[PDB]
Amino acid sequence: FSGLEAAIVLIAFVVVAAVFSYVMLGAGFFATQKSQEVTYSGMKQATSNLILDGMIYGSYSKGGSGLAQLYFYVKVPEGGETQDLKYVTYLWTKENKAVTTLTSITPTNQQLNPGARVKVTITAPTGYKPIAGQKFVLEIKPKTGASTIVTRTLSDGYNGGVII
Amino acid sequence: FSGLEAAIVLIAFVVVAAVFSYVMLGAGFFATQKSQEVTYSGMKQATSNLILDGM
Amino acid sequence: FSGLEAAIVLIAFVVVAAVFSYVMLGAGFFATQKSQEVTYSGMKQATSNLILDGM
Repeated sequence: FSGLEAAIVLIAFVVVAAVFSYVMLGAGFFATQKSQEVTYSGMKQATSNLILDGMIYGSYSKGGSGLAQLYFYVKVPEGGETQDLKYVTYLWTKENKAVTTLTSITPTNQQLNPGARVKVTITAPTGYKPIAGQKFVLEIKPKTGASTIVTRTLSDGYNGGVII
Repeated sequence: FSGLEAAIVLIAFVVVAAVFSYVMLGAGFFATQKSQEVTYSGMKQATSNLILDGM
Repeated sequence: FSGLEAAIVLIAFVVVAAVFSYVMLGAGFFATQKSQEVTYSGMKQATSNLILDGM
């Protein structure tokens, strides 16, 4: 029995080790580099949150169907991540109707640096224009971020203007 | 079976550990340094309030 | 010295690995499935609260 053949095998033990070592490192870096991505996205998930800033105003018409335009400022926290309103979606409801997502918004295509604001203008779709005394909900859904909801009910009253 | 090859692997276990250790720390500092920023901004969000004074 | 015998052992290293692997998974699922139960009970502990209503 000669160690000459033991050498032949010793290569094989070493080689598969190096290959496993090679891949495990590659498997490992990817493990790490993946573990990093979820973390970066993880913080970005929380901090990318967008916010309704201050009162919700609206245009209203007596002879018209009701609340037509709606005005509310939307902002990003000073520590937040920048945003794209093109990808924000505004869900709308008039007095426990079904939902319809909302099409016509003035800032259709603009970005907000964190710690800035914009005047969003919603027009409710043909059937969903709320009238005095009818509550409506507006869910503001920024892409990658906590989604708000702002429910209001027009006082039965309200020829228009600020929604208290 | 020789531990000579076990060494070859032991490197690999250690190295990926050190790299993960390396990045996780970097991932971690950023986690922390991010966690700090939101806090600083968080207090700054509340305390930066401005007020109408008098009539 | 022949790797023929190394094979005989290589089985043994692999087998005890697979058995440990086998059990650790079983140990692990139970670990998880236990970790789930305490959580379910944990929320159920708080939310199962009962209240005196009115006078």
